[PDB]
Amino acid sequence: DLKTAVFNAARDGKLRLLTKLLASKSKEEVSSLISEKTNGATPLLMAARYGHLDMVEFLLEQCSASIEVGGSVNFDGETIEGAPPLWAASAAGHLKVVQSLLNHGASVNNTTLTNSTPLRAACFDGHLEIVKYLVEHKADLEVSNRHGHTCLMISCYKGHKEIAQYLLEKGADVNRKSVKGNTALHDCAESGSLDIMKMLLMYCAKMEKDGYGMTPLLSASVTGHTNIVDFLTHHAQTSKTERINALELLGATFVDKKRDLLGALKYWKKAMNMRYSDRTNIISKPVPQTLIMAYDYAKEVNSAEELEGLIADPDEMRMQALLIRERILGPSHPDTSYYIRYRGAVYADSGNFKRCINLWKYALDMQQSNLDLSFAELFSFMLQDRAKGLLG
Repeated sequence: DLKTAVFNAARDGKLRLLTKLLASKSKEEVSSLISEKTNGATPLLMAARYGHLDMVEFLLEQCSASIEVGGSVNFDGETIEGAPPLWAASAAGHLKVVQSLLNHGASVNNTTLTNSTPLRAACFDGHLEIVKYLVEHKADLEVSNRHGHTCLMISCYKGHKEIAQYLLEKGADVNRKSVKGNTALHDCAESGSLDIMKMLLMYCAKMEKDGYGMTPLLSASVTGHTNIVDFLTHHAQTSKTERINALELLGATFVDKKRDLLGALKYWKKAMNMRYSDRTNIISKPVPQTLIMAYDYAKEVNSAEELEGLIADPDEMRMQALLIRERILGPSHPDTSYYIRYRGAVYADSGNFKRCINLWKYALDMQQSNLDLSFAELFSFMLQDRAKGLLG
């Protein structure tokens, strides 16, 4: 059929072939043929997505009526819905197509269905020259996606220094918060982007708690980026108690996520030294409400002497890490029950099924008590059909 014929010709950029298929067709008829969806996409969306500049120019000369029509595009095996041509061209990095669509009057802030702008798509994949062209053509820096994530946030998350720098030079609001309270400083802390964090602080970005109660410092401790933790624990905006807790939580991350007991001890000793540095104002460990069977009824070490006999006792270290995480992150942070379950799984693998079951029981009780990453979802995600070699 002629519908799919012109579609496939647009998708492949075959200009002479396409003009042959429209020869001696009424203006009103070709405009109906170009405005036709095929596999959820228009001929213009395909020509723009694949960077066929002469095809994009030809189609728009015929009829500009689909220039804002969003449809289905594929990026690296993922399908994105309601994407207009400008967005797809920006996401794919086709600068000349970007310039051409804007010339024909494409709307610079027309988003996908998740409210991702063309500027967001360019920031995501790091297309600096497109980011600049969009901003020079009135793209709104502060239109965020449906989670409230901004262009500055995703640039920081992806470690795109030059783009982050340019957005800042053009006046991006450094203190925007996503729906869950994420700021661009958290994105730097979660990605370990220290140079970008320093750039944000040149604009006096404020360190704030996100929806999980996490500062950028704590986010770095949770994810294990020691470069961010080292920087921020020498930053005057973090108090002594915040520094001690961040170092102790980072140690727990070394135990459970990095499986690095020597590295954990280094940070626990650093924090313990700080707890006792002022002999007149000792920061002692807080005492929890009750001892916990799943933690083997352990309690946190409270002096430098109790730390010295710890490396030969890996089981004590694993219980310390659990005590520390529950103290600092709290029961309603998803990492707390996650790492309890992970520790239980390790005991199951070593044949300690009673320890395993008590840890899993505690994690489930914790999860159910704070309700307002299941075993089945973890299992299916793990063995999900990563069909390696099927293509080649």
